[PDB]
Amino acid sequence: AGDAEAGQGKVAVCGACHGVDGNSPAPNFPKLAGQGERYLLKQLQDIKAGSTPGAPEGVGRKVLEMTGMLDPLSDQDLEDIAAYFSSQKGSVGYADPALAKQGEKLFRGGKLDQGMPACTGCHAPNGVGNDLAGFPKLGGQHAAYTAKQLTDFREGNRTNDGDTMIMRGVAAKLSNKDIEALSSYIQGLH
Ligand code: HEM
Ligand code: HEM
Repeated sequence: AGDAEAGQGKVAVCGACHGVDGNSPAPNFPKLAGQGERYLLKQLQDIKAGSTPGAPEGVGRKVLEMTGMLDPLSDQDLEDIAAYFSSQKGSVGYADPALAKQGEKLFRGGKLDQGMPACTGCHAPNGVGNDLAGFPKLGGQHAAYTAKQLTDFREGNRTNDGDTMIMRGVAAKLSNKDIEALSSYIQGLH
């Protein structure tokens, strides 16, 4: 576990994009407030591993807006940082009724005919995720960010989901409209 108190002093450079409490400004910048600590810590290592200046291809998660930013932080530092954001309360967004209806259907039922499972098993009914298992909280996240992740998983641009490649196999059955409907519904999910 991490020391949130210590962690809040190690986040200066983060605030411009993620906000001081992790409740991001720009839609393309993922909110980190109230996200699970295990998931956060995991993304911090994947990001540090993949976004390091001379990083090898396909290792970790490459985030170019964060190149070499986590390199001087130790793993304990990352723990305090994850404990810091994780303890922040998340803001909720708005789900457009126009899209929410198809998003909810896809979220709760998946696409049985495609053999695509619903999202509720791993991300919980209200999108709060499963911290102990490391399944990310999804509710209230910026739609543009969620849409991008879903697209990335599908195009194989994000690969830090393991050997089971849980999200790449799920996302592979999603259409652009699906993703748009899902990302919008999840943004108002709370
Ligand atoms: C500062 C040291 C810092 C931290 C901490 C941080 C964390 C972080 C995480 C945990 C993610 C993943 C979130 C998730 O998976 O839900 C992530 C992703 C992005 N970040 Fe970040 N981030 C820090 C700093 C910054 C700064 C200063 C910027 C903006 C210039 C930035 C931006 C982004 C972007 C963009 C992503 C998402 C990338 C994508 O998948 O499209 N980060 N951050
Ligand atoms: C259902 C169609 C579905 C959605 C929607 C969904 C989305 C989703 C997103 C957008 C992420 C990234 C979150 C972030 O960057 O903050 C993501 C990541 C993971 N998911 Fe998922 N997910 C859906 C379904 C499922 C199912 C059925 C499972 C469990 C079998 C699951 C699990 C996970 C895991 C694990 C991750 C984390 C990947 C990592 O980098 O560690 N999802 N999901």
